[PDB]
Amino acid sequence: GSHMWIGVISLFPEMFKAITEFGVTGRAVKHNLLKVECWNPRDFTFDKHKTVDDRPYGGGPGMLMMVQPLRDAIHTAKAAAGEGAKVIYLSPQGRKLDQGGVTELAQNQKLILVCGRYEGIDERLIQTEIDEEWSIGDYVLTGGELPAMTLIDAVARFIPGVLGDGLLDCPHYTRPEVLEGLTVPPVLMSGHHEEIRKWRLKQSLQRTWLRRPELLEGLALTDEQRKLLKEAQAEHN
Amino acid sequence: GSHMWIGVISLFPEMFKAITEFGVTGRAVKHNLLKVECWNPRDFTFDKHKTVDDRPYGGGPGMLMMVQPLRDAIHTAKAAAGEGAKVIYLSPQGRKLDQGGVTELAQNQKLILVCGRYEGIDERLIQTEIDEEWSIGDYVLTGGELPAMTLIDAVARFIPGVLGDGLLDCPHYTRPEVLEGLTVPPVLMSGHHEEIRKWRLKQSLQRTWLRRPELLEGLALTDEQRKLLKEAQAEHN
Ligand SMILES: NC(=O)c1ccc(N[C@@H]2CC[C@H](c3ccccc3)C2)nc1
Ligand SMILES: NC(=O)c1ccc(N[C@@H]2CC[C@H](c3ccccc3)C2)nc1
Repeated sequence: GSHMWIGVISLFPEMFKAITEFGVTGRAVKHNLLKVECWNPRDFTFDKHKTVDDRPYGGGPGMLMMVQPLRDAIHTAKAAAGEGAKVIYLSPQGRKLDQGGVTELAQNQKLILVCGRYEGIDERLIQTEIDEEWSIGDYVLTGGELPAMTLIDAVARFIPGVLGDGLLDCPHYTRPEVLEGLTVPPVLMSGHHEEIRKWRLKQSLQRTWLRRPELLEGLALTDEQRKLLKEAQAEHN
Repeated sequence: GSHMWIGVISLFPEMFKAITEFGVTGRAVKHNLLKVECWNPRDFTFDKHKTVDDRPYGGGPGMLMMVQPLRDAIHTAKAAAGEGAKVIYLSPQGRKLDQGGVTELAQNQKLILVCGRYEGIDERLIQTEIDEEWSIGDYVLTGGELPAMTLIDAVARFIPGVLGDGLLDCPHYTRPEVLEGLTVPPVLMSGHHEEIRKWRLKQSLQRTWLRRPELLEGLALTDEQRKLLKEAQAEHN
């Protein structure tokens, strides 16, 4: 009942149809749990060719986004959002997004996401217009739209109504009972709900330990988790 | 001249228009540097309602993707790809993507990306059909399509013709010379190309040190980098 409004600044607003028209996020939008509203800097140009890029001072190969159309688009989104809208710029130089960061961001009722293109935006716009910079990971992309949609999808899951502990997930199985000689673990067939819970937890702990052992350091395990992990490490050994 | 073919398995192939129809990646597709071909498990169903999900053994709240339609779609993509196509499943349990991982993946001429929906896919399909699992970051999303497009965008940049050192990027500036009282650093106006190079490098080192100091540990700095970093740390202090 705590819907979310997300403003987006992008030279390619139609990309956002990927989240607004399909799947769980598509349903969230249709049901007004989530609203995504886009402004395109191109609509804020005044020259005949609607120029949205500009040359960097100091030379170099790439172009930056042109300040005036971009700035005007941001101001327009801010005016539509009213008070309390945090403005976010998606870039590799930003704070690294993780699930904890998602839950933090999901506390905001209003967000404005600025999507960079070309070699990015003028540093002074970050100083004057941007509240926080975030990265979805340590890699470089051709635009901030995919990171913006990634963020929107992640926070959308925390909006009550949208959906139906620091560890990786357990393996899951569905029909058929045998698949290419591979059988479903009997415990999952046993109907014994407490045995199944402990099995999945143990699998989560083992999988986390094997694939992402650094994740376990961030955790204070319950006595039960400590035990199951020890068991798994014993059996693995 | 070393184009890339990417097969995609997704219940929502139209999402991929976000990368195939717009921007740099849109141009790569139009110019046949990049080809993205989608198969939808829904087309591989046989029941009247084209069912693509199934119940997990052992109970629990969510659904998994139905094995038969998904498996059949993967086999079809593999047959179209011929030999040498690495099959990748995008999930939070996968290897964490970073720029080094992108460059590795960009070595492949052919990739098949399997996009999970609901609570994911049957573990045995990962054993039998998937070559590698990758994550775009430590957060949970409603589907693997955004991570798939993120990966495609990142590797696309390494395809020769698509575009026009372990450190964060330097600040960049474009017109106007003064923006809300904030001036462009004179060195960038000086025309002195060696001074500008050293300034940007120093800024990259300082920014990396301040925001992502762990990144510097992964590096063996040149004498010049060591010097500039020391200078920056001195001035900051
Ligand atoms: N990892 C991420 O979250 C992410 C990745 C790429 C990306 N590219 C955008 C287009 C240019 C601009 C840019 C590009 C490179 C360096 C600085 C700024 C930002 N944005 C966000
Ligand atoms: N961080 C990532 O790369 C990423 C994030 C989410 C995501 N969700 C997909 C839909 C369900 C399935 C799933 C979901 C949760 C746990 C396991 C499997 C995978 N996939 C990839």
